Amino acid sequence: SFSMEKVKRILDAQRTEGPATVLAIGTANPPTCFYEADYPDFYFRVTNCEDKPELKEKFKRISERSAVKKRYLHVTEEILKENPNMCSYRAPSLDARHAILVEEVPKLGKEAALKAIKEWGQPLSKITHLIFSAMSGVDIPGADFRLMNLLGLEPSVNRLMIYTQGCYMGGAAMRHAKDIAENNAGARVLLVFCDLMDMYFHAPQNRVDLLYGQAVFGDGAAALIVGADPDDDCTERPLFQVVSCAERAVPGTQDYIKAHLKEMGMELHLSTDVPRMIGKNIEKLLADAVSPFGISDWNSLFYIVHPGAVAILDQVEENLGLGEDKLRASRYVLSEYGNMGAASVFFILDEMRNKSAEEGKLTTGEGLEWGVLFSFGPGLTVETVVLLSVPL
Amino acid sequence: SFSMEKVKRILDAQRTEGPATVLAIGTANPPTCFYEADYPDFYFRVTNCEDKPELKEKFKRISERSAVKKRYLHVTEEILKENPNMCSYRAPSLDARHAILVEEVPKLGKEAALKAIKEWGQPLSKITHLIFSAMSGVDIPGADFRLMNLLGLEPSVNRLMIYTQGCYMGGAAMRHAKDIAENNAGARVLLVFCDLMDMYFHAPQNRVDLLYGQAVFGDGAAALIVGADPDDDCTERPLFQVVSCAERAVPGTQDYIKAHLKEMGMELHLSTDVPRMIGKNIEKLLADAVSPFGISDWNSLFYIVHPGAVAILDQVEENLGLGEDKLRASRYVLSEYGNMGAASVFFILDEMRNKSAEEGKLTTGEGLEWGVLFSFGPGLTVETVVLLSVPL
Repeated sequence: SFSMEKVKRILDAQRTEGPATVLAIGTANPPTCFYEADYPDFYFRVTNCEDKPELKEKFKRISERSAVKKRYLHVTEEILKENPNMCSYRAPSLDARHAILVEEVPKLGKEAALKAIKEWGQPLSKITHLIFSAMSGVDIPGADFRLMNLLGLEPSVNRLMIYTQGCYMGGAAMRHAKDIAENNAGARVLLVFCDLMDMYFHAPQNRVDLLYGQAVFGDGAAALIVGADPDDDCTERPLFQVVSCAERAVPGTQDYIKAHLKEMGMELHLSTDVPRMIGKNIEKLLADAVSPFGISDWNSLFYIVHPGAVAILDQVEENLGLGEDKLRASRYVLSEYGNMGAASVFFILDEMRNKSAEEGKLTTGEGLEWGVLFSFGPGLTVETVVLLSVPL
Repeated sequence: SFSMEKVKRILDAQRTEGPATVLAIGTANPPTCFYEADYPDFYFRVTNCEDKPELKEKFKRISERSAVKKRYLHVTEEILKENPNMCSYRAPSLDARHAILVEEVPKLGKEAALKAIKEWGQPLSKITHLIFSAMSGVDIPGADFRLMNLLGLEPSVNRLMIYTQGCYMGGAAMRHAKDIAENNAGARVLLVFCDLMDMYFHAPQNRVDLLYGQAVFGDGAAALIVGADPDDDCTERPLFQVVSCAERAVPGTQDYIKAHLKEMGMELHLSTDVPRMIGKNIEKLLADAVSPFGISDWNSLFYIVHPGAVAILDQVEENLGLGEDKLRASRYVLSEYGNMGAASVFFILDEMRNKSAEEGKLTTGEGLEWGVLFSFGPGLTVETVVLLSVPL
């Protein structure tokens, strides 16, 4: 109990007062922009499948119904010519794909992170934690380690590296950031998502889910700084406050989304019933999250909804009975960027703060006080994050 | 500020008082035991390399100097005959290896977890968090998801899944568990490590690091329940208390440990200078960790030292000037199990509590009050965890 007195001193010192907050957001994308109208022509030519015109028409109809206008993609024609096995279905190409990703993932992560750090305005040495979430590029040491050296973070930065899990990771990694920030006084967390879909590129198949992915998956990186108790003696300023995080595996849906890391790259299996399943469950998930704060009117909230597909946003809008403009920011990111995996919701969060400032709203949350962020991934995992806006 | 009052109620409710504690530990291993004396004969026969007798003698000398007596290995002769490409160097075999691991990783994890849950003595429904750390078996959904269904945890369990990072993950995942447990009143974390080395099995090469791995890497799973503020109204009882966690990337050593996930499996590069590098840095790392508690005599601590190799334990013993019996528990696990990756330190922790009870020591830490746990991995990453024992 002499020792437990010493421990209690340490615990006392580390206490925080307020909730974890997002202090900054920065994003980045691969250079090459692919417009949806032209992608079918590009895709079927570069895979030498122009002799399958019926399949191409089936792909165009999916692309045209996608509500994606354009995407930034790491995979280019030059990369496909340098690595032809990426275009031959099931041919061994994992080594080529990883070679391409192992340097590019941390690199695009740095671009996003630098923008975040710039907004934040504090020295690199104040970053105590780094969380790196990446769909692809599995390597040892990981992208977190590479990013730490690219940025010049302290060698003592506490790191967490999470590979190859899926689109629920936005909400899930935010939960981990929240716990770090709130349990450690002074902690400032750099949270980075970098999702390059190169491993999911394959020659076109007669599979609705593969074609959808080929039409909708986009690339992007987002970085956030998360911390509790913003310091007034510096230019630190909260954008949103993280009130609560919840996660749920929807029973009976294990097989809805599966992806296997194989010699041919990533082998995907994705049910077309995912948007309906989400629509069936969304209201109960929302109610459990915001009922503790007395909220029962769904239209009084601002929304960040992971844009997995346009059907998903429609199902959320419909089953919550939202007004027609409620999901604007979510649809905007789907339109301008496509589905960029876990990074997507933070592109939306970024977009929302900017649109709000631009329109003269009184809060970063479209003028509203309370809001909710939703992430959806395998299998099926749903993240529900309650947010507070900040006044403007 | 109406809303911030509601938030402060939530924050007030979630506060904990004491440090995160390990409430239980359970371990498990693959069925087949391989004795070190016989492994060279097994290894070179089953890979059809008996026509390389000089290389075999070089391997035997490494095995004989390893201080490993036996290991439990998932890779068996039957598996190698069913998947011959595992025996042909650089031949494509990733798909075969993953098939073998995707079910086995969560399965061995369950065996360890069940033992942990049994010791703990509380219902499955009290587990609020699951952290799963696995060297191999990358799959979507992951082993955390599989384990949740195998065990029957609540669908709302908060999950974290960390693949393919290396032996620092023991200390690192403990840090994440500590933050969860201390920031969330009532949280009870199930922390599972399952490390199957199947991806590192290859035909013998004239490479000192590959041969070492082939001689020393073993398989195992360890599960812990971690929580703050043990409840007296139930049979919950702390074994150790987690005082502090620290992490450091040793400058100038990025290339010391590299491993690439490839079509042939895991491609390893490991410097023989790792044990010397650890020995050079260990004292400064220890001093920074326990100086805040006024500790300067290294022999007054109990030790859990990740047994990467016998040279590592020797370098730690020597550069801290430890008495000859200080690292007994660490050497014991290296001897009886080999290097089981991230799970290893918790086998040692388990072993230490048992030996202490058996010998009638007054604490779970060999009768001593303060202790330190060390993890070492890529590149180079060192974890330093300060522990408190519990009286017996």
